[PDB]
Amino acid sequence: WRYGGDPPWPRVSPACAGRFQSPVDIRPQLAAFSPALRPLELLGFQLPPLPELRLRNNGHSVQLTLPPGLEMALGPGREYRALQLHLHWGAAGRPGSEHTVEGHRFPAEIHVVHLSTAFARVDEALGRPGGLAVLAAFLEEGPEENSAYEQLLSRLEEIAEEGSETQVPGLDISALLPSDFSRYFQYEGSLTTPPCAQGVIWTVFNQTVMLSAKQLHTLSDTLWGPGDSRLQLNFRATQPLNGRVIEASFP
Ligand SMILES: COc1ccc(-n2cc(-c3ccc(S(N)(=O)=O)s3)nn2)cc1
Ligand SMILES: [Zn+2]
Repeated sequence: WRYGGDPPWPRVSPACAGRFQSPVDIRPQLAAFSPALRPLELLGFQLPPLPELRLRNNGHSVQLTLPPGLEMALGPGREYRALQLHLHWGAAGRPGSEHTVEGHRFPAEIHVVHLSTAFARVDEALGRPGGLAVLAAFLEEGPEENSAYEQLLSRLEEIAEEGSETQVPGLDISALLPSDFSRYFQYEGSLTTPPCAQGVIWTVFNQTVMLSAKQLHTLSDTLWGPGDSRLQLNFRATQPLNGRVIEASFP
């Protein structure tokens, strides 16, 4: 499978033609305030430098594999372990976030993918309700170099070629996410690439993460994908809510 062309995604996986897919256009005026949504909790995200982590150009994204012991909770009794994180981005002067807000697309987006503690493996969780949970934050331009992102972005030259990888020291993974874990949107949807399995709990932070212009350019200008083609604009088209109500942790 690829972005922007064949094969048709439902031929690869019929789940890609489901009614309840991601990503979506978040319309905050249509979101339901749900006071039961408490601040997200993370434990073990501040890693020692060793062991190192794998950072991979898989031709569709740059993906950081996370080690065991990164615990995440959506609330009391809703417990997850982090598997990996990756990015979606645009091109020079074009945004490439997956989620949009009132039709606005942001420069880029981070996804931190988690597996329910009720499942031993990802493949057992696919398609099961709440089996997988993704934390999502938009990346925008700020005035400063973001030092957490710099740890990954300074290594993209090493993995420019499709299918390459490198090892990076552990870092504070939570520093790749916004500081505000209280204010977010949450809805049920799908993986945004094949196999597009439904049952995925999406949490999208209100607060954005700030990267420098140079950083955003490094992200969109360094990696190469399938063919002799640049790895850019690696986001799925917006999927309709189709009657799903997005929840908000704030009125
Ligand atoms: C069969 O074993 C499998 C092992 C891993 C996966 N797997 C797919 C994915 C993802 C695909 C797309 C996303 S996303 N963009 O966060 O929604 S995460 N994460 N793990 C799927 C199957
Ligand atoms: Zn993603």
